[PDB]
Amino acid sequence: SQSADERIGTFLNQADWFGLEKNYPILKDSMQADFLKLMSEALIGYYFNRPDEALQSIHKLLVNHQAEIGGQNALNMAILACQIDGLKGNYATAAQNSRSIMEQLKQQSAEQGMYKSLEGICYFYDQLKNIPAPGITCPQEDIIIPVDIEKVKLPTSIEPKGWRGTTILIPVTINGKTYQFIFDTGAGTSYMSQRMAKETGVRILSDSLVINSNLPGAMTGNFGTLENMQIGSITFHNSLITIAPPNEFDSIMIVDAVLGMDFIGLFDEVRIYPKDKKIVFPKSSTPLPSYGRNLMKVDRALKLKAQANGETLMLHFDTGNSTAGLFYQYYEKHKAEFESIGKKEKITGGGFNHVVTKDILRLPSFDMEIGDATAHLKNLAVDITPNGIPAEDDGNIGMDMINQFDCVTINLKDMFLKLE
Repeated sequence: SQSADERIGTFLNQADWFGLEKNYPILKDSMQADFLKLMSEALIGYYFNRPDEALQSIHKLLVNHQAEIGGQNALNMAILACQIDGLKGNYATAAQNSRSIMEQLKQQSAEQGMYKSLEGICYFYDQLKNIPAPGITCPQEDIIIPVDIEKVKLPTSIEPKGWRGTTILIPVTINGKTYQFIFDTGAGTSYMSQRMAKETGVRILSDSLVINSNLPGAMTGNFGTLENMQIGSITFHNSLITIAPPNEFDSIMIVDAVLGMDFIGLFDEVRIYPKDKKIVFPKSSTPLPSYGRNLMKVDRALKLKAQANGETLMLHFDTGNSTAGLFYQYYEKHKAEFESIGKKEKITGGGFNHVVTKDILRLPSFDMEIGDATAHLKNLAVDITPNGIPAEDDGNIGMDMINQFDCVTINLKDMFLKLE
């Protein structure tokens, strides 16, 4: 039998963010440790898309409780609020406070240690401090966008049938011309080819950023902005755009324009109707289902909490992934079984400036429960070897799941995925 402060402290130690988010509301009124309540609200708001709540809690925590949370925790929370400020588009606030932290670090002679990564964060938002945050205007109504769902053509030297999976192409109009953009929840920010940015007259903002995995907009080194983008009756203002130069991945496929999370994150809810080939941005949101919140946001990545044979697995929710795959860490947990039913296969893929060819495993069929629904993934790729990414998720769920439903409800206000 444990106190409310002990139980909440366990959720933090275990890094059980779904557990923390679900239990904090009822346990809150039984806690005595104000610093621990504040740290809970900050970590919840970070992971479940409540940035202003997190910011207000971090600030109150650093006003009142620095001495009892300890030097490193105070520093960790101050840095968290910087990246929260940055992901919100408070560019000036992020660039100012992180510079201020760098300066305090230098003076305690602790900056060349394990916070030298804070230096690129200061450089990143210092390039943006005079740029408006992303924003939309749109009428108060259900906004219905016709889309295409097309096979992803690949050269037959890498995919003999000439395609691999699908992608959602959403019409975007810029300066009177209408383009097709990929609708990519996996894109931390919107993204353009060098030729797309020149044609659309993108305002280039930097040429020399440190390429950062968790910084949305530092994927290639060059980013820029666009004042005005038209998606139906929606107008998208001051997009932050990653600008990619010609690279080796072009020999796999040319990616000209991608509509990413700087746009998508501005909505309470997005509904994808694959069979009807439409995206709806509704006036009112869907109610939070039975099964609760099953989405989580780590920086810019949406992560789906799913089940497979009664065991939890965490999936990067990435519509820019044309099929679906499971990562090494999950394979390793089920090695013998997957070695049993699995078929070894060579796949060629990659991303910006890397074309990889490796051995994988294809599972004939893999059933996973997503809330009240079951996704049936056929011919599911499985990494049998760690794939040069620090293991975090159990897999990356993409269009192979989306296309087998009539309505995919992505709700960001309350952080859930619903499939009907």
